Amino acid sequence: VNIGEVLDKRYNVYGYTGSNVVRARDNARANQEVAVKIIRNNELMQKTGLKELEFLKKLNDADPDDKFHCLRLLRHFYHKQHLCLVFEPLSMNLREVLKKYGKDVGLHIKAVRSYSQQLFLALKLLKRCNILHADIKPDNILVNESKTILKLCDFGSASHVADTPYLFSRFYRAPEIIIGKSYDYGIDMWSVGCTLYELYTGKILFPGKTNNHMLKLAMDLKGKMPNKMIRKGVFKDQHFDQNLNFMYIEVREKVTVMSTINPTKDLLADLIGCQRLPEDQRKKVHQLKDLLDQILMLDPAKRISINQALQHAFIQE
Amino acid sequence: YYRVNIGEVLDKRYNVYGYTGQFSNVVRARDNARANQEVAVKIIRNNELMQKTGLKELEFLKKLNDADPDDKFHCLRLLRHFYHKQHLCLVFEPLSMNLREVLKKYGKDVGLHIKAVRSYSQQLFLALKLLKRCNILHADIKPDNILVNESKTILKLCDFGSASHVADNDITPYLFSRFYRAPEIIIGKSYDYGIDMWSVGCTLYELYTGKILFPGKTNNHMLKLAMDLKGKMPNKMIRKGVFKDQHFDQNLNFMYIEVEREKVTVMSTINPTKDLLADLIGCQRLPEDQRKKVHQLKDLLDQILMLDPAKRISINQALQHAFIQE
Amino acid sequence: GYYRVNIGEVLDKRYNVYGYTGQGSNVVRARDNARANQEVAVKIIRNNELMQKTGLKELEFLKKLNDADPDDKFHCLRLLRHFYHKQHLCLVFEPLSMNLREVLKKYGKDVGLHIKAVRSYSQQLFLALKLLKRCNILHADIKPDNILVNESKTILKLCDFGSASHVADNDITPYLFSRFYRAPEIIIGKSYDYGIDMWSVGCTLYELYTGKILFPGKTNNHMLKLAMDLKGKMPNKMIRKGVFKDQHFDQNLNFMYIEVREKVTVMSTINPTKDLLADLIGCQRLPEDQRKKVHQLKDLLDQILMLDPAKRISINQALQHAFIQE
Amino acid sequence: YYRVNIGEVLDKRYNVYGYTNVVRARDNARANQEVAVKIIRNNELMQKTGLKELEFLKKLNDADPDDKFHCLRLLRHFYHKQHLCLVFEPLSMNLREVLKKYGKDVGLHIKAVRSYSQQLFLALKLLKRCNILHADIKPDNILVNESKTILKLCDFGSASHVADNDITPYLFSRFYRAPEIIIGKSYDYGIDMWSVGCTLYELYTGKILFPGKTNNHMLKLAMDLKGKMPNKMIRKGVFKDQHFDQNLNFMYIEVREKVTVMSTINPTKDLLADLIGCQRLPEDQRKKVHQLKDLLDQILMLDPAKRISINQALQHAFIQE
Ligand SMILES: NC(=O)c1cc2c(-c3ccc(C(=O)NCc4cccc(N)c4)s3)cccc2s1
Ligand SMILES: NC(=O)c1cc2c(-c3ccc(C(=O)NCc4cccc(N)c4)s3)cccc2s1
Ligand SMILES: NC(=O)c1cc2c(-c3ccc(C(=O)NCc4cccc(N)c4)s3)cccc2s1
Ligand SMILES: NC(=O)c1cc2c(-c3ccc(C(=O)NCc4cccc(N)c4)s3)cccc2s1
Repeated sequence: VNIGEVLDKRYNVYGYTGSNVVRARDNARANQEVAVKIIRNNELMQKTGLKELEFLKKLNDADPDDKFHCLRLLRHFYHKQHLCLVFEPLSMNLREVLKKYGKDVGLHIKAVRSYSQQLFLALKLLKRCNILHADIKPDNILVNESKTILKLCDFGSASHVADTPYLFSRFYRAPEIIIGKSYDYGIDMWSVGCTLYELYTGKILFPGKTNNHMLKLAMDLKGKMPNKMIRKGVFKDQHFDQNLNFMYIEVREKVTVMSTINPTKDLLADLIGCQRLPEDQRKKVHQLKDLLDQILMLDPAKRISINQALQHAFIQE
Repeated sequence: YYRVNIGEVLDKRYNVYGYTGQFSNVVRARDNARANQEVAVKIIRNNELMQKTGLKELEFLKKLNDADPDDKFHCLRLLRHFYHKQHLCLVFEPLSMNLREVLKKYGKDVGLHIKAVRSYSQQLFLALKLLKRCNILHADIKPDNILVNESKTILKLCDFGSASHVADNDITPYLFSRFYRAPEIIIGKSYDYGIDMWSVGCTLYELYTGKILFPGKTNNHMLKLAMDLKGKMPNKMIRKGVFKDQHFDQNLNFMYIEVEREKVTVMSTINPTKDLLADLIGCQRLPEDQRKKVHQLKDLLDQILMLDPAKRISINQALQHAFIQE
Repeated sequence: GYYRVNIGEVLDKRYNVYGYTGQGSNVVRARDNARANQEVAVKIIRNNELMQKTGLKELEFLKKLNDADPDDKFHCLRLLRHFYHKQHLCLVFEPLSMNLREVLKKYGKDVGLHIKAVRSYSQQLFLALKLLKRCNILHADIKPDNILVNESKTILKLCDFGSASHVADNDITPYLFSRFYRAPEIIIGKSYDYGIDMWSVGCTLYELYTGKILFPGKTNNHMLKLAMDLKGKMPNKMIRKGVFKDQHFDQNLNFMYIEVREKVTVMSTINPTKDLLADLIGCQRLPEDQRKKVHQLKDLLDQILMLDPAKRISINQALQHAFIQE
Repeated sequence: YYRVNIGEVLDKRYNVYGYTNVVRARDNARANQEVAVKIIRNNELMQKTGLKELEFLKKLNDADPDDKFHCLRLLRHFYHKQHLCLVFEPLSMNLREVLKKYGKDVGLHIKAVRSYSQQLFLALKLLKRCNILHADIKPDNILVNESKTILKLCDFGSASHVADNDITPYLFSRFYRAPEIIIGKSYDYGIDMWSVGCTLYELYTGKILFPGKTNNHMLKLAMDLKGKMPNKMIRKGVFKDQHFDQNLNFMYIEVREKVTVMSTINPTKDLLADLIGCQRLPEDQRKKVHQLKDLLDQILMLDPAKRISINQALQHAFIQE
């Protein structure tokens, strides 16, 4: 991976981004900017490249007009036993935007409104194509030079609907994944909810040190997981006893058995954060609170649908 | 299971007005036939196993209740029973909450006053005494199966669904509640009233600290955690267990099994590392009277949590212990 | 078999006996040189068979009441610890050195206390009734002599748990305790409960305000007549439940007033003639605020001194009474 | 009935200090926080009405845990001598009393009516989310807080699941009765929209919109506003023969019954004139009254299917401008 080098007898590499992603000009297209993702030659990462290629192709093929905010794969090739995915050029990820523009205290509610709509449109396309992303978070969301259009990236995470709790990013992990319940598109809707709170506050919604702490924090917001849901979980015994008490595990392990968790998480107070806002922004923050309340239902089946999300006051009013 | 409705009348006299517990459903009712006096009603699940378990509970509560007519030995009072739509219904004295709820509401997840624990320990040892006098093993003593009055001053041992005659010796190592399970049950040794003494030991630590004493993921881990306190189980004890081969090798080394890929570490000894006094005291800076009682709780736990049931403090010795007497 | 106490003598290699308090068992004042010469009271129990058992019961009741109230909010004497000295049980108490009998002398000058002080003492005694009931204990001998006060006389503590029983013991005969404070259900031999302690407190509250015994009956029969001079004839349903009903009432449930050479007057009724208000006020003339409280004391005594225990104000209704609350 | 006395304590915590059978009480177990205790009459019918009220309020309260959709909060319940007692948030008075004391029998400020309208539509949105018909919405069953800024829908003794179809045409309050209930047509959330329509007019004018002496007269008064009920709607009515002939003429029954058979009813009810009244109003408020009238026009369509939706009502110029 060296600057000045040429890939596929056309891509002149002039920059790093941060597997490896480089910025290059296509000599065969009047030196138009591309991004090239070079995937490691090792056994696991190659088969993950094969999958990411197939998922992008299927999502690109299912959105020809590019209205549903997934990363555009231009083409692929091989350079010295290494798979290379050529992509539309893009500035940076929302993790970088939160640093530089958010200054670690989050973005303007207008920006979150716009980002919310685009991410909801991304879920719609993922559902249509029977795809779970499973690793949605600011780091896997790219933006253009002007920072107004986001594309969801990194589908090396991705799976078909029909297909474990340590696989992706703990903070954005849905409770049904943690307890080992059968899961659908709701896990991506959950991860989006976590992301929206983080885009406005700059902070992790559920900063749990373990899957156990994750369930505790989700229940600090919504109270104890419903018995009907706990029971459908293959890993219920790791978190709940035979009486369906929660086992709060602190790490040598100390365990506290709880009959109930009192809801204590004040989502509105954490979103506002003593800002003293004008009336128009205050209303949009209250509407984000309501949207989050509807997204972060512990039972997937009770979560706001993608269409109800796109129609939500926060995005529409 | 029976989904009972507010205002429904049971046995032509019990006006159901509330719910208490969702294993079995306990409802709050008023006795139309007895001045609207508060009762609790346990509706037993209708299957063959659960109704047989219910009739066993009925028998054991009657023996304990008849052996303690003046109600001094802290077992739940069964008033009477009836049948409603093929469900056995146990009518009980009106108790509101269990010590699990007390530990949440008044413990705030970090335990109760050492003096409250002292009084509760005395009350539980009196229940152990009644159980032994009637040749009964409870086999599932834990905060969830201990009820209290509204003031939380008096506790009643409840749920005789897991109970047996001392001689039934039919407790297999996967019955009941792992965290309160005595080492003799886990290795498949012959066992007695000692298993109830062990479970009370585990309960007392939890009442003071708010935390499980032995939070083992498995029976194997439960043995490890007990031996982290007392050192390796005695050879004479291992040899008497029909399940020794699941936990120990032919040399009587312990097999520490970490789980679905098993890792095994074979151990000649377990170094006593578990420090009960440091765990009980915790961060707290206590007045001298409380600090003394904690030290005495620790000595009592040391005498309760002997891995060999034959070496374990008796009920009478427990009641005569400095924690209880002084 | 009393114990010959000596000033300067040392008990349990730590208690410097410096003064006497009461002896009729022996209470002494001492300093604890093992704990900064801090003041304690030591009750030394008579070494005979009756008082040995009585001292052990007292010991058990104090531990239970003390345990049920760890922050000392419900006004019972604090037992610090106990020990044996020449085979005499010794109870070590927080250093109170005055009872309400002495306060009625020194500060009441035999004509009773300020109504505002009675109101405070009433709330404090109702809190002691609450703790006794929560622990299912009957004191059975509540009166000024068995109520201790701190040096400033702001705080009272119920003491002497030697007459005390479990609610179920049903063993209190009609000659056992202090005749003036003895409830009618005890006298007629009816089944009794916490009601008896509520009755004694009512008798005490009157005496705290007037300095005078409410019912100075020479006998159990005189006690019932004086009670009925306030409330009228005991209800029939109550007379019939009395094992000793034939000692006080004829087959027609007329009252037999025994004047003692025994003289007997058979009465179909008793006219309420006791004027509680007039006796509380008692030709005094008080500022308005005090006058209002005395009327409220009167209304509370009316609700406490119901002859049927099942009609008497509860402890919770007493604490919510206008006398306590307003 | 149970004659409850001042100073009495219910469930060993509720000190009854006042009348409103609904009573005012302080909860001795919750720092003397105020509550209202409804003591349900002790017979067969009222016990089941009370139990239905308990059930409908649990569901409604649980569906709206942040209390945004303006139904009465049921805190808990208990039995006192076999009377079901419902413990509610401690609300001041009903809109009937507000119309007397603050309205002076001639209605409320159009600003108040606008606020109240939005609050009632939010109550309709929740009732519909929970598949519940109130079936008795009127000023007497709407409560207000001490400042009269917040209304709550109360009295769910009349209520039913949308599917029940058990509401006969002599149930509930005649003046607020929807035409579909009167002709015995299958009905839905539309009957509560109708009752709100009727309430809004009464809240602004102080007067009953349709003060009909009988069900027949209620239909006549409604058709005085909108003309004869559509033929397709009449035919679907189980009781159509009590009010219309085989020719679908309306039979106007006047009471010694006399009957006038009418081919049509000419719309004569001037809703704008009635709302305006004697008043000369600032352009400010004249516009809000014109918008209320338009809103009332869209609510009071005789055909339930042609009525404004709850979302259309909330997004209506009357509320949003
Ligand atoms: N993952 C993927 O599949 C893809 C990522 C990209 C990108 C990236 C933009 C920012 C990236 C990043 O790692 N920033 C974090 C960061 C952190 C600290 C410093 C700097 N310079 C950057 S990666 C651009 C175009 C196509 C793709 S496909
Ligand atoms: N098992 C038995 O045999 C019996 C239990 C009872 C009880 C109970 C008191 C609290 C209970 C409980 O499940 N609390 C835990 C809990 C957990 C979570 C929520 C809530 N509300 C309560 S069950 C009361 C009266 C008689 C019996 S007999
Ligand atoms: N009864 C008991 O169990 C206890 C009594 C006490 C006391 C007493 C305070 C004054 C007493 C007394 O007899 N005063 C009356 C009196 C009468 C005549 C003269 C003098 N000096 C005093 S006894 C103090 C501390 C602990 C206990 S335990
Ligand atoms: N029905 C129900 O379910 C409920 C009614 C209420 C109320 C009431 C407020 C005023 C009422 C009333 O009858 N007003 C008429 C009026 C007018 C003039 C004088 C007096 N005393 C009364 S009833 C308050 C709190 C909870 C509930 S639940």
